[PDB]
Amino acid sequence: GSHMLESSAEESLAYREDDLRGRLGKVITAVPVDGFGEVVIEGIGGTISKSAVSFDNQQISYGTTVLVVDINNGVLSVTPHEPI
Repeated sequence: GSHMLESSAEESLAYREDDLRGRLGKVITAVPVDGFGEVVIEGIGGTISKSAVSFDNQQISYGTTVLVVDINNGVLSVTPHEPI
């Protein structure tokens, strides 16, 4: 039954990642209007980078602040909120 316990741990990690949907992030590899890049949550001293896609069909260069508006397994969906 160990494979079901491993599946339960992976589904729990997917739920921990879906909790990040309520937070801002920061793009470090460009995300064009129909493409893929990379992001980190704004807690940069205690968080991990993930792949990212442009939820609002926007071009999202390096070094901008984004809202993680939807989430899939290691593939976050983001848009440039750029808050104050």
